[PDB]
Amino acid sequence: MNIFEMLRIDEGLRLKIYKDTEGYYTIGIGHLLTKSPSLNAAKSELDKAIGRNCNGVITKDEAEKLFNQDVDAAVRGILRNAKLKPVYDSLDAVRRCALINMVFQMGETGVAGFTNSLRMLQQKRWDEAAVNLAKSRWYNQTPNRAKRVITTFRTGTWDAYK
Ligand SMILES: [Cl-]
Ligand SMILES: [Cl-]
Repeated sequence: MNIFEMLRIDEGLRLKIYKDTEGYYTIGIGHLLTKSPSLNAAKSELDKAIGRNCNGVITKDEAEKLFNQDVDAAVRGILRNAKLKPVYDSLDAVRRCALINMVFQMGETGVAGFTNSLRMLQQKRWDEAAVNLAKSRWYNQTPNRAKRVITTFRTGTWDAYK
C-alpha cells in the first residue's frame, strides 16, 4: 500500500463539486477549492485549476492530476517546514505516510500546531503520541479517519487500511 492508495481510501473520489465534511467546496480526491460559501467562487476556482471551463465537473484523469499535485505539494511542504521536516526525517516509511496524510487533510499549519504529539512521535513514544493525537478537534470531527491515521502512527503497519 502507498500514500495514494491510503488517501484515496480516506478522501474518496467525486467528479462533481461537493462539500467536504466541513461544508467546503471540494472536487476530485479531496482537492479543496474554496472556503467561500459561493458555488460560483468554486466553479471559478475549478476552472482556474483545470485551465478550462468545467462547469463544476471533471474527468477521472483530471481528478488524478490534481491528486498528484496535491500529494507532491504536501510532501514538499513538510520538507520545507522547520517544525515538520525533523519529525518526518525521524520516522520510518509507513509512519511518514501518516504524517503526509495529516498534512494533506489539514495543511502544514494545522499539523505544525500539534506540538506535543509531534515531539512524542519524534521520541518514538507511539502509545503516548496516539493518546495525545486523539485529544483534538480533528479526532472529534472525523473520528474514523483520525483512528485510521492514528493507528498507522501507533503500529507502523497498514493494518487500519487493510
Ligand atoms: Cl479534546
Ligand atoms: Cl471519519
